[PDB]
Amino acid sequence: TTALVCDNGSGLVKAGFAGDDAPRAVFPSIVGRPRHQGVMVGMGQKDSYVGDEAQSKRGILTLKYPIEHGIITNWDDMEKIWHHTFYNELRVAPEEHPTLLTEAPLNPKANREKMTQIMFETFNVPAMYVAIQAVLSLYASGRTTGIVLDSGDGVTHNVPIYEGYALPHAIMRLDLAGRDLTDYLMKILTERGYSFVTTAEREIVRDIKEKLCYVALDFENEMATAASSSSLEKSYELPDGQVITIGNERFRCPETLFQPSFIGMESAGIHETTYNSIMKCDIDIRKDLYANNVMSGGTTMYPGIADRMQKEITALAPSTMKIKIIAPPERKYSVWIGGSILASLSTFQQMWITKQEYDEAGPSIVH
Amino acid sequence: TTALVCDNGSGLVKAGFAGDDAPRAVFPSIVGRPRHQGVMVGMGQKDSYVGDEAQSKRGILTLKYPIEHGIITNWDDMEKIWHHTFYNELRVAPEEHPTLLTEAPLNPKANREKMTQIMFETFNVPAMYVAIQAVLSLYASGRTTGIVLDSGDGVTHNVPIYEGYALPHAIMRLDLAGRDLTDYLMKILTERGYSFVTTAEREIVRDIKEKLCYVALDFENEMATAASSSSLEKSYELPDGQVITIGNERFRCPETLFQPSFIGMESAGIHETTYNSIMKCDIDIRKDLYANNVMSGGTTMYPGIADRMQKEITALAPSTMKIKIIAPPERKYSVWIGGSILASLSTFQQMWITKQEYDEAGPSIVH
Amino acid sequence: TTALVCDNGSGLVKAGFAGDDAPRAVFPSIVGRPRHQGVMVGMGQKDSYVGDEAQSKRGILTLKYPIEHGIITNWDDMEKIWHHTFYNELRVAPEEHPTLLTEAPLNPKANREKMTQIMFETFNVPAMYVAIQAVLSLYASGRTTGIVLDSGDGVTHNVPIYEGYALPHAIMRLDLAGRDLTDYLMKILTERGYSFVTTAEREIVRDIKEKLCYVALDFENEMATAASSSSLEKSYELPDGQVITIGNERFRCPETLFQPSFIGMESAGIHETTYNSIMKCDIDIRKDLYANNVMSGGTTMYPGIADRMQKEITALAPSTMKIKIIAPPERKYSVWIGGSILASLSTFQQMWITKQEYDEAGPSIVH
Ligand SMILES: Nc1ncnc2c1ncn2[C@@H]1O[C@H](COP(=O)(O)OP(=O)(O)O)[C@@H](O)[C@H]1O
Ligand SMILES: Nc1ncnc2c1ncn2[C@@H]1O[C@H](COP(=O)(O)OP(=O)(O)O)[C@@H](O)[C@H]1O
Ligand SMILES: Nc1ncnc2c1ncn2[C@@H]1O[C@H](COP(=O)(O)OP(=O)(O)O)[C@@H](O)[C@H]1O
Ligand SMILES: [Mg+2]
Ligand SMILES: [Mg+2]
Ligand SMILES: [Mg+2]
Repeated sequence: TTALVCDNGSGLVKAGFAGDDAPRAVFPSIVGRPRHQGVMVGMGQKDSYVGDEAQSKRGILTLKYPIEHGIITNWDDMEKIWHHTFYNELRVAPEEHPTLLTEAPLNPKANREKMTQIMFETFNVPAMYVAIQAVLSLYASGRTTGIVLDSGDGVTHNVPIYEGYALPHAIMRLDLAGRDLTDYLMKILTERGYSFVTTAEREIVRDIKEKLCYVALDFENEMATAASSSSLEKSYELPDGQVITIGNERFRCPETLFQPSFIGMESAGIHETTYNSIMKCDIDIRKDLYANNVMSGGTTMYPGIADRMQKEITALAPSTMKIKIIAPPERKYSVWIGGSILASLSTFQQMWITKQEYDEAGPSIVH
Repeated sequence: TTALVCDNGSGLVKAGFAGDDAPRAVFPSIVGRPRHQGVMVGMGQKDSYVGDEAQSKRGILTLKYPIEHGIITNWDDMEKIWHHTFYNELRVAPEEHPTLLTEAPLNPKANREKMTQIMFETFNVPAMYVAIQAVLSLYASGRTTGIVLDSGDGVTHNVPIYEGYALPHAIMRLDLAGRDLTDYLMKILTERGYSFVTTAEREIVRDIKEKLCYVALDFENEMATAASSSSLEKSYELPDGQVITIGNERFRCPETLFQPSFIGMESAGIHETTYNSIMKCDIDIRKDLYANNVMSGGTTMYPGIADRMQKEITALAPSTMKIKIIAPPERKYSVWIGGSILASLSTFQQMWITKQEYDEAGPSIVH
Repeated sequence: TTALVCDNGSGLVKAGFAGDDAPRAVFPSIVGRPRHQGVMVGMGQKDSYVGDEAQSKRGILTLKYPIEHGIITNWDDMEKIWHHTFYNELRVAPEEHPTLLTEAPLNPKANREKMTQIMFETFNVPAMYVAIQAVLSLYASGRTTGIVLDSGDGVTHNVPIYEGYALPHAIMRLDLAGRDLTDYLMKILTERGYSFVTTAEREIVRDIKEKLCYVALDFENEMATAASSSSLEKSYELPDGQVITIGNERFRCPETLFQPSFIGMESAGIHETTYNSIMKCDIDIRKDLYANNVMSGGTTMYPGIADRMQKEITALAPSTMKIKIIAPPERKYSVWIGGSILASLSTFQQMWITKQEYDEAGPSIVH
């Protein structure tokens, strides 16, 4: 038997057996109950559709993401994600695979207890471990030192690791992006008359967030050049047929990551949380936090980064210091490519939670 | 085969086989425990890093000097200093080499016994001799008479030696230099906002004690030119982005050597310990103590000495007596260049402690 | 006419004329600009609200404390604190009152000069003196000898005074508390799902630092009884209606005072800085510093000290030495009750800085 690396995405849950390429299965985590009367009565209709079927039945359901602010909203829907995934996606037996699960560095307890407990008693996995997503993005990177910027929809993190230790008093969590970037994009699409009201229509917003957004090099000059009559304007096509023309707002929405006041978030931007996390680390270690600034996750893949991120950090940081922004190929699968390396090496198999230990100590005192 | 001269520095431990030019190994003596949580778990991280690597891995460790106020603070770290030095620096086996160790003339007994005993019983050397650090600097100096200064971070001593034997009742111990100069520099750089709070950051202070400091010719008039618009400000560069500009305090810290009331030490300065040790020596011998004054150790290498020390001694000394304060080139290796000359010469090699005599007498009668 | 004692709070600026019972005005020192679009247009909204009214107008502003790590961060807002205090609280003319101002024992210069200079040239005070806060707590103490532990949010100090002299070679400053205690409390309330990321709610964290915290007598046994189902849990009420139930973390947070490791600070605890400052003083003068251990400042108000503080000092100190921990009622006003006694005394009113001296000597020779 082989171990299974399953990343508890907040998107965009990722699943695949131990190594070597990229996750076997990726899906948007949606469950949706039917919001219009069934009186056609074929019948044959499912009580709750999961993805991908919840993306081929839009407008007849009400899509509900089961993870909200990085917290499992109800484990009733979450367990159904898991069951659906193991049985009708991956097609593997629970009692036959040691698993690897992920979490967020700054998150409430007993959220990991209740998780660990429900998966051991419901699915009876033969072994389990729960890793923070940032440490796996360090393993994925393959650098041995650096400050990790792990940004997925929608919990970001700033974790500093230096060969091979970490500082407790340094992690910063912003709930800045990205589901709020979806809502903000929906609020500034009203500026060109596009009103997307329903849950289903929110997916269309997400599709323009995927394909057509970019980030500016300099805010003031992109705002200036938007005022020019020259066509920044991009023509999107709608699944119903319609042609949607977006301009200014196309670079405005991601720019929020360099200015949270515009989305109504008081705290300082990714720009400043990077600097302020570096200046919570000791004198010697700062030298190598500069030039081991490592980004990760799907929401760091916008076209205007990393050279925006580069120019902005390089301006605020102390003069004459070597600053390079490490941005891997295919950051969306970074965490998973991390997890594969971890569970395949010796000896951290003997840092896995196992059934004998669970029988003795249950959800209590896991470390 | 060849005998080994290993000088028990208080700094800055010095090691090299017998003959002729300079020590083969010099290192900051630091042992450092791991102070942060080891979340990477690669791992390969050793239980404790010694120097030199504990000076390239600062902030991930907490440096604890193993010799404190001139006494070995714990032999658990000290034995590891020795073992690390013999095996992974010099690259030799102790059963193959007679060793030569150093001590201080005004230190506790039986801490020289316990040293001698632990190295004979732990490392199994075939022969040993223990010299006080001042006497070896006389052989290095090549003089037949004079007062000897071993001044290191943090115990100095002042020993008068005549032709061909020493004067028992004239030895003076000042605890004034040099770790108290390190700590005083760390307290008076805070007055210009350079608040070096942590243990690790204290090493950076020590590095500014090497390069930037100097000594005055007259305190009152150097204090005058600090008040002047003229630059006494020298700008140092740090491993972090930070350019530090110190002025007055740059010459203020070493001046403590001629005024221990600055560091709140009640003892009289180098000025007075020179004079008062000479005026505890006999009238006839004083004639040849003047103009046979030998400085040694790393903390006598500051720029503004020795003609400050000279001018101060010439002011207190009797009228019409010729006084030249002659201190060698390359003082940092002085003690060691002593030890090489001693252990290579006939005949007192056959007055060394040897394995059978150690078996017979143990730590008893080591004087 | 009458002299005015105005204490330059780290919190918590305190003001009242010479004598008797307590300061007449106490306030949290915050300035806050409005972080929202002002499109209601009443109008009448001030450019920035100072305290205390800015603590009844939270959330519609972004509160910024003017003193950060024991230094005044920008003197424009500091000057506005002063201007607001004299004019819109006290209602006294600066040209009519000789004042008394405070500072921290170990702080960079020209921080007291630049302050003194700005207050003389901007507000045109007729006479002034600047006292360090620990010395003023000596008059409040009512003992003429002893070691002063002055801890306010966030500068602690350890000053030894012996009838009626001060030992300069022994003052210890820990930057251990208290804004970092607020921040640590905000970070360990996330463990029970209570997260308070934005500025206004951070005040509420400070309020829970008052009310529900207590110092443990035995850490290991309080952690044990926390593991038990016994009601260590206290129910707080939150301004929007929420009921917050905190347990463990209530006694964990203040315990940081004896374990700097909790906040990740390298430095030694109050436990050890008390002992290590005493063992930097002269032999005959700590036997009278034991039992004249005098606490001060608002961050020593917690229940659970002083008999924790007592047991901890008594455990590290040598046997057969009498120990007593002097902790006044109302330590929050200690500094001020000091200042009142000072400004009433003859003759050292004529050792205050007068305008004639300032006209002649300016910002030089202040100390
Ligand atoms: N090319 C792209 N440009 C911008 N955003 C993208 C792109 N591709 C995916 N995303 C966003 O990234 C999110 C997925 O991030 P992910 O790395 O899965 O986070 P997590 O792993 O925490 O769930 C999606 O919600 C999507 O909105
Ligand atoms: N150029 C320099 N100027 C001033 N001090 C120095 C210089 N070089 C070394 N030192 C000091 O001298 C010390 C080393 O002295 P050393 O002769 O090794 O004493 P010991 O042999 O007793 O250990 C170091 O702690 C360092 O602070
Ligand atoms: N009952 C209490 N328990 C614990 N902490 C308190 C209590 N009352 C006040 N404090 C803390 O003490 C601080 C005020 O201390 P203070 O003596 O004003 O310091 P300073 O005078 O240096 O400003 C506040 O920041 C508050 O957090
Ligand atoms: Mg994530
Ligand atoms: Mg020495
Ligand atoms: Mg204070």
